[PDB]
Amino acid sequence: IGKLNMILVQILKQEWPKHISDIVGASSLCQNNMVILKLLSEEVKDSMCNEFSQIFQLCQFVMENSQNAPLVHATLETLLRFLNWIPLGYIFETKLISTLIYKFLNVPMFRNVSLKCLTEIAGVSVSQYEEQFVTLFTLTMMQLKQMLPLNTNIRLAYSNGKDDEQNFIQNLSLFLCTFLKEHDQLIEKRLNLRETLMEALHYMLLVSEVEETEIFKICLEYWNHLAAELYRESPDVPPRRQLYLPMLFKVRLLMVSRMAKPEEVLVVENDQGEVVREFMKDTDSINLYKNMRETLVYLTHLDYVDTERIMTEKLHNQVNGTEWSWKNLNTLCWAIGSISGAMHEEDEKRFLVTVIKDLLGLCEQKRGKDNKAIIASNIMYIVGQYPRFLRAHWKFLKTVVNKLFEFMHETHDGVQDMACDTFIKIAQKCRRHFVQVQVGEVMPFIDEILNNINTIICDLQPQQVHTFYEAVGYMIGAQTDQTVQEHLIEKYMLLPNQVWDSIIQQATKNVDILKDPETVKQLGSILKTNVRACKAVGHPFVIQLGRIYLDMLNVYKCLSENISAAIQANGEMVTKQPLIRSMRTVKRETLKLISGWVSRSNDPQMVAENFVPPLLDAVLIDYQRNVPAAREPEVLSTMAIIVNKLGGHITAEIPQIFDAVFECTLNMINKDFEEYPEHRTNFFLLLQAVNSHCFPAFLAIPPTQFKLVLDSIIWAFKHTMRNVADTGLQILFTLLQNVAQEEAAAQSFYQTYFCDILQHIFSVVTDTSHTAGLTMHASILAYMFNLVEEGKISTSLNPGNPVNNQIFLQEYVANLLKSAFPHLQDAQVKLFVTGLFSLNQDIPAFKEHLRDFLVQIKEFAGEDTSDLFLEEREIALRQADEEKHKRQMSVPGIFNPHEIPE
Repeated sequence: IGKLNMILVQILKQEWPKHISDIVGASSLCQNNMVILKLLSEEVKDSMCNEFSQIFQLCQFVMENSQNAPLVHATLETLLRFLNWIPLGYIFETKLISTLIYKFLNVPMFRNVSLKCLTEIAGVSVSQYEEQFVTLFTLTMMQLKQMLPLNTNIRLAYSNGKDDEQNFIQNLSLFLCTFLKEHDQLIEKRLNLRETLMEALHYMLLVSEVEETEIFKICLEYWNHLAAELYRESPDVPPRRQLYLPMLFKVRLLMVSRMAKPEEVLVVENDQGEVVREFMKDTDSINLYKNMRETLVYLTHLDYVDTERIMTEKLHNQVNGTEWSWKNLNTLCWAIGSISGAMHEEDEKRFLVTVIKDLLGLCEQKRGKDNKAIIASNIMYIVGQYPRFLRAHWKFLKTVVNKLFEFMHETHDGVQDMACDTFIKIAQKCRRHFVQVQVGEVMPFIDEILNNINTIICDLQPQQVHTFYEAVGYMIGAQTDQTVQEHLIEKYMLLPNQVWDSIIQQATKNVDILKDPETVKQLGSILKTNVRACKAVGHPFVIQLGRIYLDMLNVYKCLSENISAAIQANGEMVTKQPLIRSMRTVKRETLKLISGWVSRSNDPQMVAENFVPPLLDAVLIDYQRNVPAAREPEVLSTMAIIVNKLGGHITAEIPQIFDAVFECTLNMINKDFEEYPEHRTNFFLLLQAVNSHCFPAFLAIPPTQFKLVLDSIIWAFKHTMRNVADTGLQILFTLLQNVAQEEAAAQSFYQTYFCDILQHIFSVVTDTSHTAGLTMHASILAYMFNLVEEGKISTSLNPGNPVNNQIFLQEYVANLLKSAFPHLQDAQVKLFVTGLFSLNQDIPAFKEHLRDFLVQIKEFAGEDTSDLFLEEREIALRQADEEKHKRQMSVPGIFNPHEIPE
């Protein structure tokens, strides 16, 4: 009856660790006891682990003397669960390995469970018990060779085998992988065990051929581990490498054959037999590609010549049609592109010359349209990942760019997108080579591209047009000479400028044209193109922005008027219409363009003098008057960026910005979280920017608005979600630091808000709802305690009567703690508060003392304290990730050339 099992599980859930005794009474209920132990193991450091000796003894006794196969099986799983907790002496001394490796591992009924148990034992890493580990692997290999001989075709067996056989293959792969990852070096030192190690490697190779993804992942883990270990030994032949040389070439050949699809490839063959664009993706694919690239890079570093020979031979076979196939070409080209940094430059020159020549020759050979789509994708993937080769050879750069322009006219879904992406990759990495007169050219290549820009882009859709314009913009940013850079920019934005001028000329005589959907779409596209061009070029783009500034804001105002009129005359439902969304998109792109240029600018005086006033006039009032659904969140982000950049030059306009934007947005955020997420983020970014750079503004706004600001900050760090709470802590700490630098303002602020902030912070801390930010709470509390202790406050906090601030604040904190935790005794709280004050000058000690207090309170309350140490665990994880990243950065080729800073 499962009801009894569920009742037992519930009883175990009732803090069993705090309070195996049942199985001590074990005597056909033995299988029931085993199932109960399995459930307990699922429910579950050193939780009286010595008591697990009872479980092991029962398991041994049942295993040795019981003939009931189901009972033995259930005991086998029960033992499998507890091998990680039973003391190592029992497993490594009580004849455990021998009994199941002999009696059960050969029996088909227990083969899977027995192998799984052996896998768990092999995973235990211990300095001693070396002889036991050696016996385990030497004995297991011989036993499994009898049933699964090395000559068996594991690929076919798994393909046609039943579930049991597939499970056995998976278990064998896991066992070999884990043991070798843990104890391979022990076997290598035994001279007589060379053949057994060779047989294990052979087994790993054969299993790798299995098509199923999980088995290949298991094998790839071990291959990556081995490749990493060999490479780190020595980036004569070293000892360990000399032992693995015969098998390395087979592993390399297998790895090249089965390479996974990179993310940069947007066109993939569909299993129906046709080539279609990529429309499905899985997080597992990225991890698989990362692991395969890492392993292949390590193997390439171990031997350049073999890798080059293998790839050249495969490519040559592809060219002559001996083994022509889409899958083979795809895998080979992905492998070639995935080692883009491993080889030295000198050898990379030859390899890439041959590869590019062969691929270009092959492109003109095949005739099918689908064939050119597959071939073209590989061509534009290889070249995209080898900017170093292109920068050195002008002819190949010219040829590849021309070929990309040719592919831009292909009438296929993914080829055009890949061509634009690869053009961005090439231009962004080879800037200076386009704006210079090369050896064999009469004028810079940028001039050729610009003069024929109309013909190149005729077949591209708007997104691809924007991508191409960004790519070309990256090329103009490298023209150092401003006198020529301005001419390049003027010729660069000629077509969008013509369309914009035509639209504005039409509007000037009949404003109704702005309501035509086609005109709105055209304006949106032009604004998107300008945004991308500004993102690429950078500061020198001001010439275009200054050209289209006033007209852009006039269009913004007209669109705002039209949308407001529509919403007013037909309600808030109209915001869902297509035309209204297009108009809002136009407004959004205007704001994004302004924000981008301002963030890239470096002349605050000119920006404040020329650009800010019209923007404020056009934007501020419209945001205030619009209904909550029609308010654009990008206004807050733009204002935050302008405040961050201009700093003191805009502090005089902060009162206007808050009067128009502040209170309206606050009422929109606090009522309910999910209503307006983006508005919240932008609003807090703007508030943080103002607090950091233009603090004196807070003294200019009326005191009621400052009260609202403080209420918003308080609501920020009392929120449930973490990130908004962290932002609130940061803003509050910065505000406390800033206010202390002004004499009268400091006294007024302390007298008005000092106690409330302490009360709120203590309420947050005691409730233990934001343990992630305990460090910030400690920092703020220490800061305020230092302020009071040093006498920086010249007026009594208590308004009833003058009194020393120290005594009053200590009593106040004691009262706060007593109310939060009524069971506390007076002396305990008094001592805690007395000790806390003395540590206000040492933030780590303050934090540790506060955490100790909370820990003891929780332990008395009987609540888990794990969450109270979240910061340390997060720091440990971050440090581990940083160390892993640092280690990889030292190995060329693991990171794409587009990921390494340059």
